[PDB]
Amino acid sequence: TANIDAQEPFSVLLMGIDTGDDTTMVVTINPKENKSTMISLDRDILTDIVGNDTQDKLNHAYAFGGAEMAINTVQELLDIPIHHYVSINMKGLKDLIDAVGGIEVDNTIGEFTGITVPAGKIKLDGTTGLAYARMRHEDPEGDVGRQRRQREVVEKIVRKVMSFDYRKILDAVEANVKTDLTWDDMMDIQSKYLSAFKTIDSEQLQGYSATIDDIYYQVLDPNSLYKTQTTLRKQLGLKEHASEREKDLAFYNQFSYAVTD
Repeated sequence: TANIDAQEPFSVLLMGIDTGDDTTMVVTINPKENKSTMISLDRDILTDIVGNDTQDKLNHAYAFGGAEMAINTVQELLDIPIHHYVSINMKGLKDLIDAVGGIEVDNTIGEFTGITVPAGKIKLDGTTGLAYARMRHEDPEGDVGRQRRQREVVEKIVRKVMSFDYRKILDAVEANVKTDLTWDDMMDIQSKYLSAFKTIDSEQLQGYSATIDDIYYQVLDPNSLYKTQTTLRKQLGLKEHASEREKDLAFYNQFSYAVTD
């Protein structure tokens, strides 16, 4: 329902699915405040799986009902509307990095796992780009680290894709990307939301370690959850939803007995 033509603030869920026998993110574009907020969603987060009538870790949303179930589940978790979505393969993500001429990042680690990514300020291609985005071992932070690195990659990509260009040649990633976002929608963004990318901010979801049936889950702090929800909601020109605070708390209370902190 977001009117892109009127440069109305909108949101989008970016997913990185590995189709070869995952990563879920949310971005809010708010030109009225010249900023975009990325939001990494941990796969172990415990929530209601909208449509499955159960509560599982967010990760299984897509795995059970594809794109639809994931979009809905996230829409309930963040208490915000997901106007658009995008599914990218590992082959498409690799071609998107090469189609833009690569991207520069600051590798504060320096792993090397059949691909090696150098340390310090270096340029990344499609190949060494996937490794940098996917890695949860050589990082003394795991999830949080990998998540931070995935957001850095997408931030650099978006920054480049919007750095005045290629857009047509980029299509070499179409055969490996799904989206309800049209070409016209893109042209509207690359001429009316340029300011919205002047500053790309981040947001972390505070949670706790937990376990139910010998499975590791993460129970989000309800009060940190509400704050996050209200934040995103305002990014989208929406008002506070105090009613959601009572819901976040209720959910947390029925699962706090599993927290291991």
